[PDB]
Amino acid sequence: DEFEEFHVPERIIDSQRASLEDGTSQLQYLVKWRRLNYDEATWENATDIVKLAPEQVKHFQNRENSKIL
Repeated sequence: DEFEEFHVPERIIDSQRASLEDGTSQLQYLVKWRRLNYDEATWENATDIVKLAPEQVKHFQNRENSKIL
């Protein structure tokens, strides 16, 4: 199925990959849901955002190696 209509991420702003070492790691990407008149953005697993917003996580992924350029 496709769950991407009203609740959809606009793009990534930052990432938070915390290694656990117990057998896995905590990967989370900061996303900004829409723009809204004011603003709105939180943290979500980079795995879900990859499937939920693969185009954004990809553009965000390649950006991780680019500090405003």
